[PDB]
Amino acid sequence: VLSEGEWQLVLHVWAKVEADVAGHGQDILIRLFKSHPETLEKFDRFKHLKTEAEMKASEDLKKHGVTVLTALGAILKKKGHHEAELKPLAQSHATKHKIPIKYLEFISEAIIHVLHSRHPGDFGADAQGAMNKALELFRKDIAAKYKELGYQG
Ligand code: HEM
Repeated sequence: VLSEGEWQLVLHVWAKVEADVAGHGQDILIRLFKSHPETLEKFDRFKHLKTEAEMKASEDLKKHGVTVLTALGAILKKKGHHEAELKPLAQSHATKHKIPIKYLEFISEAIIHVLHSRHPGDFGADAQGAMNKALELFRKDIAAKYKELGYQG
């Protein structure tokens, strides 16, 4: 459970992300795909992309980055009270998209790295630890739904 002070650190940096949702979404998905190429293979929509320049030039990838970060921002702003938001996301990601929890760990690393690059003054160690806790809570709660449905592993 995050404290109020931890949530304030999380949402303070997230308010900075929302100034350029699309650029953050690009940087995060590209980092994910470069650092963990198995993740790109899960996207029929993107797996034709073979270089970082092609990824950066894809408007559709930019659009999807906004989709992803909008969903995450709505979860973070619930401060843990996010059951309604996680139900459909866990269902689609477990049963339709077939995304292991481990890949949610990978995107969480990518998010933290990009926030550190873009917002160092609002993403010191205290905020890094708080965002790591928020993303762990996200994964814990999604993992419980995966387990219900027979997909935790
Ligand atoms: C912060 C974590 C993530 C969030 C908030 C998120 C959010 C979303 C949302 C809102 C959608 C569209 C609605 C839906 O299908 O549920 C979507 C689609 C999808 N996501 Fe995620 N996602 C996350 C992580 C991942 C990861 C790590 C992968 C793959 C490694 C992945 C793969 C997919 C795929 C394949 C689709 C469908 C894309 C398409 O063909 O249109 N997601 N995601």
